[PDB]
Amino acid sequence: PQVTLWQRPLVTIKIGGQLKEALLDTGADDTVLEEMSLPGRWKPKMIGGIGGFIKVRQYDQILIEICGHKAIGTVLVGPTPVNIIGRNLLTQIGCTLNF
Amino acid sequence: PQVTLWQRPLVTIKIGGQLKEALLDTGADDTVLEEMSLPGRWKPKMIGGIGGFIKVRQYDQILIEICGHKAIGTVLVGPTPVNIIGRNLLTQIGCTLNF
Ligand SMILES: CC[C@H](C)[C@H](NC(=O)[C@H](C(C)C)[C@@H](O)[C@H](O)[C@H](CC1CCCCC1)NC(=O)[C@H](Cc1c[nH]c[nH+]1)NC(=O)COc1cccc2ccccc12)C(=O)NCc1ccccn1
Repeated sequence: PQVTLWQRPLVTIKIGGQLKEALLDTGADDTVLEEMSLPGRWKPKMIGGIGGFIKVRQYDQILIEICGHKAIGTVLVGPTPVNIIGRNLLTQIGCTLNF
Repeated sequence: PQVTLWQRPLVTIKIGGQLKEALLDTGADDTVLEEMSLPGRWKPKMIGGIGGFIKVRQYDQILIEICGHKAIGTVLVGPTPVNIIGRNLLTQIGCTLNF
């Protein structure tokens, strides 16, 4: 699709068999979702945002469906104000900015 | 232009005949520029994101040019490490996300 920015670019994602809403965020290097139990192994990690550094859990090789397009990659789980799809997954689904 | 997301979407903006680098961010409701001394009265504001909130100064009707495209609007000045172009200015130039 072609998504305009008059509103927040929120889409439906499917992960862990759950539907959630997530923001497409090109200012984000990685994908950060709110607290959820994902299957497998995780490793603690620190990330920064405009407010500072937070701690997250890192899950590798997670399948996520974004607007029905499949992505397999890293997901950080932590205290984010919103579910955000960063560049690691935007590139997998061949998302671009245009003007 | 068609900006890919393999790298951070950094472009050149011009602000009062000053060229600067800015990240094009679809996950940003507002535009945030690095600390700078703009003539004018501002209004204090607090913006949030990963990590919490920071205090910024709000200036209205600032003219910026994103890759030779004029946008005039509300800008927040705070201690960001980078200039961030948000949705408020991204819509004025025709920016869309495509996948
Ligand atoms: C900051 C702009 C804007 C004001 C704000 N938007 C956000 O904070 C977005 C969402 C959390 C909503 C946010 O992801 C945004 O895209 C920011 C932009 C970033 C600010 C730091 C400087 C570089 C650029 N990105 C992020 O916060 C992600 C989080 C992440 C994932 N992996 C690693 N980090 N950061 C990054 O990818 C890269 O970070 C950094 C890179 C280099 C230096 C840094 C120094 C300090 C801190 C961070 C640095 C907003 O709209 N907030 C209102 C709001 C919206 C929805 C919900 C609640 N509140």
